[PDB]
Amino acid sequence: MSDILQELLRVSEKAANIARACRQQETLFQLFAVDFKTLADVLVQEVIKENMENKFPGLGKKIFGEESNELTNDLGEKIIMRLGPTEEETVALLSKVLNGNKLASEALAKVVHQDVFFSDPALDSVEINIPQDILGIWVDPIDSTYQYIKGSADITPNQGIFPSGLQCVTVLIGVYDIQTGVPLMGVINQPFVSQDLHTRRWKGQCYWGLSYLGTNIHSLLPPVVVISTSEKETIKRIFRAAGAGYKSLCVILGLADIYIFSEDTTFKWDSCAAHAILRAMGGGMVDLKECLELPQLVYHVGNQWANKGGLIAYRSEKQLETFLSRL
Ligand SMILES: [Gd]
Ligand SMILES: [Gd]
Repeated sequence: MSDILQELLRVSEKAANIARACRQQETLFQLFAVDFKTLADVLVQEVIKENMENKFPGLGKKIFGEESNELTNDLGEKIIMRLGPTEEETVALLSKVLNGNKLASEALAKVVHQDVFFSDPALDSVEINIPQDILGIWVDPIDSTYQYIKGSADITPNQGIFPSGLQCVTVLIGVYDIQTGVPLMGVINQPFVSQDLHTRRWKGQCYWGLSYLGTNIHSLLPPVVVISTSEKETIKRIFRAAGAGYKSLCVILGLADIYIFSEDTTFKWDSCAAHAILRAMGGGMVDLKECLELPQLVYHVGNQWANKGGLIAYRSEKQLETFLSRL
């Protein structure tokens, strides 16, 4: 699935562009009423969906996610979010959703139909074929939507870990084995990593991993117990950090050793992408409630798509045994 994965990188960056554009364009920034958040989510999910189907006929039906492909507008009209094929079509659709705001509709249409040529050269070497018929996809188009809307660009991290801020927003695309539920491939895109104070432009960062029939490869990691838990976490060196996607990334990058979440309020789309990448490094994700009585989370079967019993995410099974002993 190296060709699929390479394509997943491109679209994730296209999704990062949309996400950045909605906070940077004058018109888009200012946005039972007009619910821009839902719009931005649905649109990004649909961009990923339409692009993949385009490149790999048949995959479109296999792409599942957090959002629906439908929206209710200001008049109570239900709009099926189908973009294209031309940019003109996309403007008509978005102005149905936005009451007739032509400036905001055009601005969004531009970024949506914008060509992206993002390619990791290390992945161009790799040639792995995975049968298309065994793949499912879980998308979280913009994770940590609270942090995305608040838009704090100014936060200092505690020991490399951002407690909140635009850094906590991730685009999450995960690929799993339909028959076995096991995650196979993952892409995480942080659209908001570094901001230049003088130009105000954001640079982002992309992470990938693949774990297929014993072949394990991942993106090059920048260098530089620790436990990250959510803002709302109430279970008895610990850091608060917003974002389900982002806390997972902390474990991937080695900024935290353990990410524990005790509630039932994360879902398959929150964890799939990161679980695949953790798998490719020798880690994974276990059901928290089960350990308190090493069984990995699965992605094919419904309970409905909540990770019931919570989770522990780990990079090292050694660290996991260490932590599970303490507790
Ligand atoms: Gd959402
Ligand atoms: Gd989410």
